[PDB]
Amino acid sequence: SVVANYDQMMRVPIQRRAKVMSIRGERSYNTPLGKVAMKNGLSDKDMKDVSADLVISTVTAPRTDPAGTGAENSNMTLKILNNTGVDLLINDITVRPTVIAGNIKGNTMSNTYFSSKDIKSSSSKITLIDVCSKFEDGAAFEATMNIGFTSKNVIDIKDEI
Amino acid sequence: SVVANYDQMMRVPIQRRAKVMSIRGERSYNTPLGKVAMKNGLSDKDMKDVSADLVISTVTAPRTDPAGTGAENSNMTLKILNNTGVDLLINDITVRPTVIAGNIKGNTMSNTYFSSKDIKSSSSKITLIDVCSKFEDGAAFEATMNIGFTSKNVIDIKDEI
Amino acid sequence: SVVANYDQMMRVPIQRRAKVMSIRGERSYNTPLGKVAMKNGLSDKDMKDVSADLVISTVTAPRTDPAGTGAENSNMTLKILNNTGVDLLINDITVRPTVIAGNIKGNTMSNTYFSSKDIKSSSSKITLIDVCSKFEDGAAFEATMNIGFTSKNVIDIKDEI
Repeated sequence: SVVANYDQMMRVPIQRRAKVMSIRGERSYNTPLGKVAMKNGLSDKDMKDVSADLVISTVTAPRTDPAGTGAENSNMTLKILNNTGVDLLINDITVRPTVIAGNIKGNTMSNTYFSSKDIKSSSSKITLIDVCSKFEDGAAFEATMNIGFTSKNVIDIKDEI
Repeated sequence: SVVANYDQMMRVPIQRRAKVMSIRGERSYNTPLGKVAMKNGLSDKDMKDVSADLVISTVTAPRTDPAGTGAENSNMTLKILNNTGVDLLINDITVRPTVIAGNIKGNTMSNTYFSSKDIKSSSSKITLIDVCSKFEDGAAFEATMNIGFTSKNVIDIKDEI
Repeated sequence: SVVANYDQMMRVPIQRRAKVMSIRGERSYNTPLGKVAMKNGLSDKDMKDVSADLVISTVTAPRTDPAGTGAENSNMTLKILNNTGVDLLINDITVRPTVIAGNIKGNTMSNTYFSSKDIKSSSSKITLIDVCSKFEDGAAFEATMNIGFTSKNVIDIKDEI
């Protein structure tokens, strides 16, 4: 009996402003589990109108902020609408520098926390994922948030008789 | 000809105390490759009695300590009993902050080394994996050790004639 | 309908010298997608002679250097010849400490940027991947560059009638 599953990494362009990290700009592309779209601060109604199988957005006001955080930290609350027809789980998140116009941005160390919640493949449920990252100081900067997605719909092949 | 394999990320709750990192508490849950159980400092006999397909524990006294380490470093020796019936390999380890009771813990930068050993799916062999991490200072703290597991039992599908 | 893909992590032994990171020594082994070989500064002709399905090398003079980098940064330009017959994409890169002869090396924090380019499974095309990492200071050191590879040849199984 053998097992296999699906994994997918997505680069989310972000901006850090003091305590808040947000998605900058808007991205729309296709992938094995369908069309993906991302854009900051969308409503639980707008997300539903977006023409895509997976829409990632955020809570404009990520109010939620862990106790013990300092000026070097920053938060974000991801909003996910999954209509891919596959259960999704985030297995990893990393904030990395970016290179734009031959210029390095987000040239800083980083570590990140993120809640583990199954991202149900429903059509009316918006799943929220809290993300809290630590950086070198409190300066603003642009960077990329790499989100590793894994599917829970595991393939199991057996050799029966 | 196409190939596919299985990957799985597990969050191990840990505690850092000077030079030693240990698993705090005990976790037991089910996953595609079976029931998983984890608990600090178990004997090579106790692990064998544990009712689970994959038991992760540690060497209470992780004696082994790389030369060149300072007060900011910490070690751990993972003990793994794999009865999942699948060859396993750790492809990644990261120490991240945790959020407990709305409180951030392990709010520190981190980098980790870990040995690459195939984790044989035997029933009497306990595989050991050395882990050495670097942190900002020598202060104690709680955090999460994210271990990425990959299977070596790769699925290969060909279209023969 | 379920989906599954293939992922593979490779440890590349590296050396950091000021602004340049290079592969130290030479590695040759077999893996699900074929034999892999790696060695620093190979020509676009030598790589082609190497007896392997996947050859990773570098641009001896990684000239390309992002603006905004300091003494703590370092660059590398990976050269990849993919003859595995599978489209490859790098989903992750991390620089970690190494342990040699019971000695920790590269005991430093780190963050890395890397371009996202599909690595076509052609036979005459050498794909280049820019990598820029940030470290604690400008000191030289040895370490390991963990490159996570994912395949684009996704397996899709449906239950038709």
